[PDB]
Amino acid sequence: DAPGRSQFVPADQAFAFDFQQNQHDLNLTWQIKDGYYLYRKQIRITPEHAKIADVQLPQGVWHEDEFYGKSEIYRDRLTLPVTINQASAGATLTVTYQGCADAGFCYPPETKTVPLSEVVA
Repeated sequence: DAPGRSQFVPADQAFAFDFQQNQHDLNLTWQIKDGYYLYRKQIRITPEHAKIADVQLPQGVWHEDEFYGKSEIYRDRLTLPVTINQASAGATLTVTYQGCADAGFCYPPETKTVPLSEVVA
């Protein structure tokens, strides 16, 4: 197998997404496999039946690829705190993101639906 031929693993293996909620405090986490990266600009977070504080994405590193030229990317891990000011019962957070492999391909954008536990304002 010529170099980087086994790099097309399932997207959830390249970018292992998980979340943890404690009342108003939500943590979103991506474990990012070595040799893979997330585009900062492709992250979208959208509440449904919940009110959240503005989300500030953290500072990543710059990288060059043939897809977009120069853009800001994340490697290793992405930790993103979200503050839930209110959430109705059955509220959700839609989290969309896109990552690529250094071996020379990009995955399609991915969407995860986070079930939010109710939070009274």
